[PDB]
Amino acid sequence: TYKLYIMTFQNAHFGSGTLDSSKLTFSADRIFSALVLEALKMGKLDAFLAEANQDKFTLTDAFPFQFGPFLPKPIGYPKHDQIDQSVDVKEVRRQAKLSKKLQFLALENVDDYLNGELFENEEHAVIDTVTKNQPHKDDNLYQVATTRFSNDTSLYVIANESDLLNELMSSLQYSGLGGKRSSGFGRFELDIQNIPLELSDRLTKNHSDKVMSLTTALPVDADLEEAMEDGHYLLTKSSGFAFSHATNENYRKQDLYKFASGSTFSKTFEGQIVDVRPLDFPHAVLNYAKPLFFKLE
RNA sequence: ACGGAAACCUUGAUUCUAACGCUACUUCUAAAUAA
Repeated sequence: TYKLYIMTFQNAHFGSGTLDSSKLTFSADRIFSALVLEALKMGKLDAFLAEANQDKFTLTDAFPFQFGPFLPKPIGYPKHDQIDQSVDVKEVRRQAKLSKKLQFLALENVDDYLNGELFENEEHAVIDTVTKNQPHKDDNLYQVATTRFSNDTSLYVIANESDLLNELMSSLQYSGLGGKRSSGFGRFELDIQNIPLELSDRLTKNHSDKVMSLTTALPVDADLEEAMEDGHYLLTKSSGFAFSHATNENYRKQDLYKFASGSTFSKTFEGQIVDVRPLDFPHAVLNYAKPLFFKLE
């Protein structure tokens, strides 16, 4: 709600479920887990947990940043009320395919897209796969996909200006983010910027109008029905093997279905720092699904 | 408590075998006319 944390990447691998896949942007659960792990290994885990449990804490999904804050395509607003055209069906299907292919809009034209304007994607990163082997038994051949950014494209996240969070970010920029961090993939350089004046007035947490979630958030049971009864959304799985130092064997942490970004809702709701630890294991796994909204027209 | 942790695109392999810078060739020819 306060800052515009930008992070310049050169090579990163954010898995989509398999090691051979690599998404362009990471979700908020990945960065929250990275921060929690950094605080735990440094020693100040409880301070970060107390800050996260407070309602002032905020975190959003990674979004592209290329000479201007970019944002998620609003799911459910190509609405025909502003998309009615007299063109033939060939152009109608071409523009529908172009809209479906679009994944990230620029902040300068977000309202323009809500008016019915059409935009295209931009060169951000190339998803390349490199094959490596294990020459210790000479019977291994694995493949890792990466997301080497260029065109001076960085990633940005929106978090509060806090000394703890800034310190954890600065410690994380030499620890990498996601993937084979101790193999080259994941490293980044941190910078801290102020939110542009065209974003801070709309980046919100509470009104009753239509608000795009900017985070993979899961409402509590109190307002879930009201969320989906008049909402447009997408579902993502936060499954995986829970990285932990207190087991000799990896355990599949509990699957979780979360509302992606940008899911549009008729009102704001409350998130959850949900425990997804397997039964009978002292330290838990925290999945951050807490909303940061965007006010729309 | 990051679909994460551990993995060298590594092991050996001569741009190598054959092939005359070779063939014919005198550092040599002409002495007029005048006295």
